Amino acid sequence: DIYPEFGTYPGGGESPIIPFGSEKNAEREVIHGRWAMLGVTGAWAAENGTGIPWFTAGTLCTPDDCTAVADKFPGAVAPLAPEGSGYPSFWNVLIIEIVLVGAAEAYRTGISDSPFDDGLTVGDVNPGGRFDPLGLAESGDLEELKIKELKHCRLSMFAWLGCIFQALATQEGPIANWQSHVADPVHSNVLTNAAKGFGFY
Amino acid sequence: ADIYPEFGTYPGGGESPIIPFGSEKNAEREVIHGRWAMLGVTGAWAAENGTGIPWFTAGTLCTPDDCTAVADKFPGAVAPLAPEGSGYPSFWNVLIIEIVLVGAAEAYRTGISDSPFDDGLTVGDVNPGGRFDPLGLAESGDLEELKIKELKHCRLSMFAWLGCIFQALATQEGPIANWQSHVADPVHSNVLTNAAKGFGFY
Amino acid sequence: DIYPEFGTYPGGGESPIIPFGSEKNAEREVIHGRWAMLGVTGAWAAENGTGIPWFTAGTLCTPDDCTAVADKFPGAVAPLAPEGSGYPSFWNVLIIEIVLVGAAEAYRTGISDSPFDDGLTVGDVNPGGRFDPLGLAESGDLEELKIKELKHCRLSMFAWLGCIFQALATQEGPIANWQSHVADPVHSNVLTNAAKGFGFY
Amino acid sequence: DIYPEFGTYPGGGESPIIPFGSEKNAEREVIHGRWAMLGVTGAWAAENGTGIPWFTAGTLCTPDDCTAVADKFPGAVAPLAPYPSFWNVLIIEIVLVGAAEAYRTGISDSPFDDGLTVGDVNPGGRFDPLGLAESGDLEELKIKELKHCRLSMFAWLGCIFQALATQEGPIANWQSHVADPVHSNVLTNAAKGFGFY
Ligand code: CLA
Ligand SMILES: CC1=C[C@H](O)CC(C)(C)[C@H]1/C=C/C(C)=C/C=C/C(C)=C/C=C/C=C(C)/C=C/C=C(\C)CCC1=C(C)C[C@H](O)CC1(C)C
Repeated sequence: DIYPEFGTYPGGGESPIIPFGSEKNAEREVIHGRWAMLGVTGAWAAENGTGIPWFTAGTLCTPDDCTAVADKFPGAVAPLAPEGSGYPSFWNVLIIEIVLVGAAEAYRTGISDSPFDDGLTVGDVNPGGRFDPLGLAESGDLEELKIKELKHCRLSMFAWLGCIFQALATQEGPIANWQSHVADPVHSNVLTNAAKGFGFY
Repeated sequence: ADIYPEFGTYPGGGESPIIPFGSEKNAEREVIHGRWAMLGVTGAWAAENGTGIPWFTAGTLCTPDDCTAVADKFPGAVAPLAPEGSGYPSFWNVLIIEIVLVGAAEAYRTGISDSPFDDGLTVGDVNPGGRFDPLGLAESGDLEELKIKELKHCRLSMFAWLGCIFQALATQEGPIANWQSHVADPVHSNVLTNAAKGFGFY
Repeated sequence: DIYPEFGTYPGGGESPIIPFGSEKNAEREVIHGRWAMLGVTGAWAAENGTGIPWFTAGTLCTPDDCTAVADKFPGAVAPLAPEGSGYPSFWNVLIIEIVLVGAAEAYRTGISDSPFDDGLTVGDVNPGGRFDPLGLAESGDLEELKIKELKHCRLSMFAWLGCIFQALATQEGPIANWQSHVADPVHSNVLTNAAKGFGFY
Repeated sequence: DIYPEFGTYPGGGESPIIPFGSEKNAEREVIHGRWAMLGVTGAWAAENGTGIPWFTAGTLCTPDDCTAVADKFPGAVAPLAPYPSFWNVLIIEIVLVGAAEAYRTGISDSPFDDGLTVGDVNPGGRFDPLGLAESGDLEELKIKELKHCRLSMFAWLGCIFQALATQEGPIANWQSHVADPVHSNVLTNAAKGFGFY
């Protein structure tokens, strides 16, 4: 069987708990899943390569002294911008991000006409043609690849929700919590931290 | 639509992408919730401009034991609210009058209690159009357009009240105080710098 | 004029605030209510009998030590544990609890075939084929008595939600809070607690 | 998919390794495993109740006397001893077990004669008192018992093996393994050399 975990994909079946009234939700959760996938991975990798929590990473790059993020990346012996130049600038990064992500979102969602000329209908979260340089979808199964991605989508969104509530409970960070739970499983869990009071009680 | 350009839409204008419109009672609830929110956000706006007390702390000034503090709080007042010598707006006094007046108005708004007026005023209609609009602004103005204006103000003010309650929970400083801090230096005074400070808990 | 209150029962009428959802919700609210009945009664009785909150009561039986719960039951002729060996140890109780409850839930919902084969159908709101040994309510106005328990379900669920929320607010316990209210409501209240700050502000 | 594990069940399909042509060993696997499941189960139960290993539990009893078990059981309302003597329990054990064997294999007459053929490993006519044999389909339930039978025979083999390597006891080996699985296993005990090297 395909998708036998719990419930069924939006493409086929009905939610056990929700009515699934609106068909905008399907692609919404695809996009949300993909973003979460990149977010969870980011939180996984940053705290490994740098040791900082993902939720306090924002404090390193601020409109004054954004140079803290420079050279934080593993390997990458050259910093983001040279030391002493002070060019890692929150506003410069923010403007570059605003223009790039805003243009990408406008192209995806039809706020602006697509720059390309080859199909790419607005609102489809599986474009394929331009977004498969390797040609893995035509070689593989399209439907089961889409199901795998969905499983990853929902798994990563649930992992992100876990990351934020772990951040709120323990105030430490995802990987450090994972390592504490691995080291002493009985003595590092949610009920253990509840016995400590979650840091406020 | 042409008239409603906001992200969402008005009930009857169409259907919302998220949580589409169900029962009409939901639309009545939205309008009334808006109306009370407009009143609430305006009160939280004007009171601490007049005297500086955040709305989430203004409750405790009046207490069953002592309620003198609420008297003479309104700026510009010619005299005390009740005798200067012995202010008599006691919390119980306030309650006993207000529960009766508000309960009456509510039951008479919804018609669970027989209407006093019986002027053709039909309960369960957000726009009574009777004595409530003596100016009859709706009669001169265009009623569809004006309904859209009312709902836009409803949603804006309900969102503003949500902002007021969450700002109270994060910064516990006060709405206009948060405004003045942000206008003072928005770059270094906003939600994310308060997050860096930790919202007062972390 | 049965159920002449704010709302209506799932069988007749429609939900005033929330969309009625599905039949799955209609069967599920009752089960949540039965569990909330048991939970609220357990919190009430454990606190009257022991004096320590239901929430903190989870720290009494830890993997390292479960002997604290040995002599907590009021009016017990002897402690359940021998007091001297600490035989519970949280592991026997955990394992037998998970097997018994998991089996019971599996048989309730037909995850596994029912063993009685007494004609009972899985997923029924009120099976009653062997869940009414006394028969006092089976014979005579069954529909009304379902309304009775329905009203108790919604109450116990609301009471549990209030229990968890004011546990969060005050961190003292439900009936400690109830005694504080009853002794002098006017100076010991939710709004008084908010003005002083529940545990914060 | 009934029994997707490696191999096949004796009733159908030739084994993947050891060919055979005798139904006697097909009978014998299931009885050897049943005896194992009782042995391995008692391994935990005893070792957890008394806190001693099963192989020293054997020599806990002496020919001269067997009083160590008195009040050794967990939660015993009264100790089994008030004659805590080995031979007293031995003659009764060997007689009861011997009779059971004779009755199950056909050396002596069956006491019930309820149609239980000694050749049959599944005389459910008098056995399965709950009646799960007829409550559910018998074939799958044969497989379930067999799987457990093989599981517990391998667990007994491994139990006795660990007994010989570490002598610390199966569940004590379990606790040591789950405590630090990286540096507590067969290969780190072989790095110590099982005590003999
Ligand atoms: C209590 C207030 C309230 C009520 C009853 C409604 C009701 C309605 N709105 Mg309106 N709306 C509100 C507030 C409200 N809205 C606000 C504040 C905004 C601005 C963000 C809007 C913006 C809006 C748009 C843009 C649209 C609607 C639409 C609708 C209809 C869709 C069905 C629905 O969502 O109902 C259920 C009612 C809800 C309020 C949804 C629940 C929201 C959840 C619970 C999140 C809220 C979190 C909460 C504030 C947490 C507080 C915690 C704090 C106390 C600590 C219905 C008539 C749609 C419509 O009519 O389309 C034809 C539509 O297009 N509304
Ligand atoms: C990497 C990085 C580094 C920096 O340090 C900081 C940083 C923040 C920038 C960060 C960047 C992160 C990013 C870009 C993240 C993007 C995240 C996103 C899109 C998250 C979405 C999260 C979604 C959630 C929770 C869903 C909850 C919904 C649930 C359970 C309902 C489930 C439900 C339904 C629907 C149907 C069933 O039948 C029944 C049930 C009830 C089960």
